[PDB]
Amino acid sequence: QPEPDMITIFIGTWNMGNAPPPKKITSWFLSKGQGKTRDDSADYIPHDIYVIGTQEDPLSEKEWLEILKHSLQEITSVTFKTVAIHTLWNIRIVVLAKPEHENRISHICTDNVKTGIANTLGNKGAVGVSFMFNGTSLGFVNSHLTSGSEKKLRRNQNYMNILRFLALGDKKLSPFNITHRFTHLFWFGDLNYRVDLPTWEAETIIQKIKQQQYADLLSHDQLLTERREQKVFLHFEEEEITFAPTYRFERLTRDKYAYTKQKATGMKYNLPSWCDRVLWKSYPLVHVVCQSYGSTSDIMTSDHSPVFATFEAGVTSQFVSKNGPGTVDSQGQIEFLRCYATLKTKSQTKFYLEFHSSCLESFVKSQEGENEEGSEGELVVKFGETLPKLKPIISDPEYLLDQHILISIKSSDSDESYGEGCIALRLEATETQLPIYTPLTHHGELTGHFQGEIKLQTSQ
Ligand SMILES: C[C@@H](Oc1ccc(Cl)cc1)C(N)=O
Repeated sequence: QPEPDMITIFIGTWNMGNAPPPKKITSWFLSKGQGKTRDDSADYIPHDIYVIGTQEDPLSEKEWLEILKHSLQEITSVTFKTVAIHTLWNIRIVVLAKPEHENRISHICTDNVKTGIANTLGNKGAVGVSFMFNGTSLGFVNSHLTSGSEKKLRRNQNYMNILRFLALGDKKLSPFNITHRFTHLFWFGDLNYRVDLPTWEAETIIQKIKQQQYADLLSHDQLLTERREQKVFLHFEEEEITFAPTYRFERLTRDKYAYTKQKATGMKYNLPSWCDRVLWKSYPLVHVVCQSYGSTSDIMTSDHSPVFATFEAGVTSQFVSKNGPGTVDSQGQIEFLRCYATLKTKSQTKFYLEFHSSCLESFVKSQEGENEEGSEGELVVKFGETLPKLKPIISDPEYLLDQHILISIKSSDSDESYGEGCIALRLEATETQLPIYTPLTHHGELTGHFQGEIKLQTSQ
């Protein structure tokens, strides 16, 4: 039975509005309703992994697992295995997988972050799950961010706190936050970004939604505009939105948006908004294709409609050779030529690099680079031809070209990372000097760039 080189992943996010679900929610898992929907001809074909994020979830873990498993079994006739379930307050993540994947899945981690201080600590934050699927690391974040049209900055702060403090994935990757720990990272939830138009335009917005004319609404979506200004979700992807705003509905119909200020809303307007979102970030040159992104039309217990997104995701096998794992393969080497980091920092310490990769026995520390002044004020750290030769565990090009090198640039004085990035080994050529490039982030904000050349030697 061969190991897969692709899997499909279902991502669901639903703010349940503290109400039990209706008896049938199969449309969610089938990617049926509005937007980019799944072909009818696929309905019996199970996804390999289903990741369900809920917010304002009133159910016990047991109650929700019984509804989810029984839903998937009715669709697929497959009894899914529970990989992980983690709840913070009313924020919940469930990971279900096909039984054939039980012995492909390992290194399961769960964590949560509570966002805010005093007043603002008590119901918002994130849950997450990570695991290995054969040679591929997968991370999943369900966040319920701060509500309110006038709190986009708070939401951006919630995002930074979650990506700094959520403890998922390989703890040996110590310089790296969750935005670098995974081959594929899916971040979804009630992100709570609103359509930023005047309150007096509510009925005009509703009109536009009834005509399925979303362009003038999406141009004011705070998540799209904040992302375009690099304020949040830097280096994440989102599929084009082609479904109506998923909030705020009158319960038990989808015919009415309930936007007017009420005591129950803290006297706040809730203009129709795309609160409920799925974004991802995969390592460079790994296959990931969104095959659905939409909302259900027939699940109306909440003031939110469920959102679905499905993905094809490239996966690799758990590679064994004569040599590695357990030793190096002298027929393999990674060389870095003419490398330099450009940092936005105003500081003057020496810097060194750390190279982290599952293709190495352990991370590699470089010598300190040479600081120069850039023409436009910047710090340029020159490594030249000084970077150490990396000794992969396996030289087979079928393995090595599928790998990635995480780079941290660290202060010699503090050993603190100033920037993290990632280089794909999926090169156009081996035994050939080729340009490489990564942006550098810290706490998920741009801090610089790393560029140079790579020369990859494999056994072929
Ligand atoms: C790894 C962990 O649990 C799993 C693994 C795979 C699946 Cl599909 C479900 C649960 C264990 N052996 O306890």
